[PDB]
Amino acid sequence: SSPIPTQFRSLDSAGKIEILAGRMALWFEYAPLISSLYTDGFTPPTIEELTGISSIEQNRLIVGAQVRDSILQSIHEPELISAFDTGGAELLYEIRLLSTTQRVAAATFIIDRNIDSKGAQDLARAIKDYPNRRGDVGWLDFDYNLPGDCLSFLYYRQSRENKNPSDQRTSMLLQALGVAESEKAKNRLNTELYGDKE
Repeated sequence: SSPIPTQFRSLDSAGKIEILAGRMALWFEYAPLISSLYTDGFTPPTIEELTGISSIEQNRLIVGAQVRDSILQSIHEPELISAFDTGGAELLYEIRLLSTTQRVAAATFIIDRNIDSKGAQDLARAIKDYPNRRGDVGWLDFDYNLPGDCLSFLYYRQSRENKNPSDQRTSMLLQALGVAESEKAKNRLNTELYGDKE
């Protein structure tokens, strides 16, 4: 599944389990030990019983580590990876459905703008959804390649579902503006939010 780190590759199950029970490494370093333990014939409930890693956290760690590994292999800035060393699992898990290229871009955006897990979920969902919205008003003003533009376009779509004028509409438009990256996307947002009634 993932690659087991050198320092751990000659452990029997018991050694892997004791390490996990002590969280005795970086999160993505003990994650492959979980995968490895699965194939030893150990199932998640009994791994939670022995280490305290809930079966949900297990999946999050394994999948996060694979996402991390995607970015690592792909050409990237080295500092990007360094940023996930602590609590990076919950953010990387959320972008797992994206392609490799999208993962590198989304992760970069998550780091630059300090996005939490919820926001990362929204971002990943927005990126994944964008191509399906071709017919929608304003779609051409947002760059699919740009994570913040994808998320911006989702907030903009949601704003067009609210009444105009309303505080809800205004709030969604201001959110769309907070994450927009391209000038074309900011142009449309400015045009529609600040339209010369104001």
